This record gives sequence, C-alpha cells and structure tokens, in this order.
Amino acid sequence: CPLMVKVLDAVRGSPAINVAVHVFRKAADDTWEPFASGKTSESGELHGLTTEEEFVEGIYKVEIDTKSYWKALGISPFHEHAEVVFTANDSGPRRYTIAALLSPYSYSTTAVVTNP
Amino acid sequence: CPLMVKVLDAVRGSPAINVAVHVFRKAADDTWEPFASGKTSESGELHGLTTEEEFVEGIYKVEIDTKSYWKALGISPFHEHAEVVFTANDSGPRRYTIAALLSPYSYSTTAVVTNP
Amino acid sequence: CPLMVKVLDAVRGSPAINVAVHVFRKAADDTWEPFASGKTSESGELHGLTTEEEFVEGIYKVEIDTKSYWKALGISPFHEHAEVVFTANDSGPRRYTIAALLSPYSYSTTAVVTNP
Amino acid sequence: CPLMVKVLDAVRGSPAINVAVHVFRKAADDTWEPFASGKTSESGELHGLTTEEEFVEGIYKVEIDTKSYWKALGISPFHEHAEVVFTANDSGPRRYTIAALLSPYSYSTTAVVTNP
Ligand SMILES: Oc1c(Br)cc(Br)cc1Br
Ligand SMILES: Oc1c(Br)cc(Br)cc1Br
Repeated sequence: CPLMVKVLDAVRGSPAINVAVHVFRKAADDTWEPFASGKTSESGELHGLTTEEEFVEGIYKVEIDTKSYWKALGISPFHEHAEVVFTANDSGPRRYTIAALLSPYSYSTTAVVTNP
Repeated sequence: CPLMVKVLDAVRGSPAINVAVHVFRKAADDTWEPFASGKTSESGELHGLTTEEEFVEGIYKVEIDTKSYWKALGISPFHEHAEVVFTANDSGPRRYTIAALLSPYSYSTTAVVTNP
Repeated sequence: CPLMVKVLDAVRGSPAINVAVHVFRKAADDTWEPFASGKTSESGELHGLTTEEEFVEGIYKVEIDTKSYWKALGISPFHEHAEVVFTANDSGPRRYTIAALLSPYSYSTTAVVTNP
Repeated sequence: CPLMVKVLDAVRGSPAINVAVHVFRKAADDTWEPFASGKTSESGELHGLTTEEEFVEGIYKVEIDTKSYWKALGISPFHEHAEVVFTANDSGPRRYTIAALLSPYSYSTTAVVTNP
C-alpha cells in the first residue's frame, strides 16, 4: 500500500469521512488515464488504492472531491476539488501519504514520502 | 480587476517572484481552453489577467508552476504544479484573489472573494 | 510601517474583520510587556502598530483573538487565540507582515519579511 | 492517551522527528503550570503525554520547539516556537490530536478532536 490519502475537516476538527478520491496516471499521449479510486473511511483515510507492482513510475493526479463533501454539509465551497499532481517512483519505489486539510474557501495539501 | 493571484514562499518568508501562472476556462467538450496567463511580480502578485467583461461565469483552472519555481531555487519540489479549480459566480462577490502559500512538499490555496 | 498583521477567514473566504490583536515585548524578567494593539480593518489588515524607531530587536508576541472572532459568528472555535512569537532582527529584512489564515479548528501563520 | 501531538516537515515532506514539546495548564492565579513534556518519534508523533484522570478540564498550552528543529537543520526560522492554547474537556472528556505542519517561515496547526 504505497499510496495513501488522508483528509481532515478544519471546520469541525474531525476526519473528513466518505470523501471520493480519483487517481489518474498520465499516458504517453499525455491524456489522464483512470488509475484507481475510492472513498475516505471514518478516520478520514483511504488505503488500498494500489500496489507496489501496479504503482510504476509516472506522473499521477489525485483528485479529491471536496465539493460534494461541503455540499452534503449544506455549504457551497469555492473549489470544485483538491487535485495533487506529482511524479512518483522516479528514484525507486516510495511510500506516499497525501494529506489534505479542508475548509470551505481553502485547503492545504502535504506529502509525507518515505522509503519503504 | 476581477481575478488576482498572490503567491508566497514559506521557506524564505517572502513573496514568490516570477512564478508562471496560466488560467484556463472549461469548454463545452470539457477540455481546458487557455484563457489568460502571466508571471508573479516582485511582490508575488499577478493582476490584469482578465476584465469583468471577459470573465463570465464558468469553471476556471488556475495552474501555478510551483515546480519550476523550486527548481530554480535548487530545492527539490514534490508537486508538478498547484492547480486551483473553481466556478466563477455572479451571485457571489465580484473580485477573486487566489492566494497560494508554497513549501517544497506542501502548499495551501485560499480564495478571498470580495465585492469591492 | 515595520509591523503589519493580516487575517483571513477560510470559512467565508473573506478578510477577517474587527479581530483584536495585541503585541507584547518580552521583558528582562521574561514576562510579556504590552507593546501595541488594535483591531483588523474591513480588509482584514492592521497597520501602524509601531514605528521603526520603537520596534527594536527583541522577542515579540502577537496574540490574535480568534476565539472572540468565531464566537461572534456563532461558530464554535478550538483555540483560545492564535499566538505568533518571534525575534525581530536588524540583520534580516525591515518590514514584517504576519498573515493568519483562520478556520474554527485550524489556523496558519506566515511571515513575509521584506526590506522595502 | 487523550492528548497526542503530530508534527510534519513541509520542506522535506517527512515527519518532524525529535521535536521537543511542552504542555502547560493555566492555574487559578493564571500562571502556566508545567503539565507534561516529551519529544516526537521517528513517525513525528508524541504519545503518552498524559492520562484521562490527569487530563482534567482546563486551559492548556502546547508549546512545540520548532526553532531548535530548524536550527539543527542549518536553518534560521521565523518563529520561536508553535504554541496551541485551548480549553479542554469542558463538555466531558475528549481525545485531542494536535497536528503541526512546519516550514521555516510558516506553520499550520490543526486539532482533530474525537469523543472517546
Ligand atoms: O496524520 C496527519 C494529520 Br492529523 C495532519 C497532516 Br497535515 C498530515 C497527516 Br499524515
Ligand atoms: O495578502 C495575503 C496574504 Br500575505 C496571505 C494570504 Br493566505 C492571502 C492574502 Br490576499
């Protein structure tokens, strides 16, 4: 499990539960091919998106559906979503944790990258 | 006047200067059509991207080239760029200020939507 | 001129107005002596706290009353206030801008130290 | 273990290891009495600071020594430290996780509060 996503709600001070997350990988023809997807758990975490074998070198895009999250709570947010784009495993396989801290008009994203 | 971008450097504690910024508008076929662009000033600001007249309601993508910024500084970044996607709306305030706080492995983006 | 404070509201996406701010200077006996104070403007800014002449090198504490801000909005905050402690230094740039991005259960503070 | 602290380095994209953390509780005479302290682990986490019985209602101050952290890395940071002040357990016992995202000239602090 080399790719993990963690989302927190900065308004309620709690994990952001049931947030949809889509991952894409840039193709040779520079198109974004669907790679994996899922939803955050009660702890705001999304594990099991991919494997070490599948998670090859490449440029990935993790798109977090923050809009649906805020709308379900009765809030009209600014962003359509929070999307992280990055090159992965270009110096060998690494473990990535993409953390997103959400607010209606602001979000922060941090990457904690460790060598397995 | 209606759209401004401000970028700060959290490592050196100063405005992020000469950062490339491109704005796109989502087309009917869901592809991103180039709309406006430029580079941040000595104060880390980028104004005059569009006019009230040209900035119609729609989905806009603001792509900030954070990677080139850090690479020039000789610092190894994580993200390929910082992308801020949002829907421009007449119902809400007129002026949009997209502020991005940058760090090599983390970034935050906040919108300050005001009428005046 | 040498010290400015800017506060933003990440929930409503606007400047945080009428936020109480107090600045203290650490005394020889390590107690915090009141130095300057005021409230944020309609633009979420607070200028004219001190002069270059009065702002000598030393340890300063900037206490932002985030709790009263959220309570007035009828939103339950976590923090009692946001405290930014730092050492003013002549070796580095002259002007200090303390920016605080507020959310009920989270806040960020960045310093933009520039000479001009 | 109702009080946990987590610190991440936004420059390296890794946990902030060996960061000293001091906790204080406001006394009746409004002085800050030392409550507990420790250092972050290899995962950037600090557990075992207190217990449910000891962690009574009160106003607490968690002071994170970010200055020593950056100085050890050859960087002269802006903040003397990152200090969170908050009222705890005023609506019954809760579990608190204080997360701090660090950068030389900026830091964010988030509180994830759950009902045990
Ligand atoms: O566990 C984490 C929390 Br809580 C906050 C941030 Br930011 C990142 C991670 Br990983
Ligand atoms: O001027 C700004 C600062 Br400094 C920080 C953030 Br966040 C937004 C604005 Br506008």
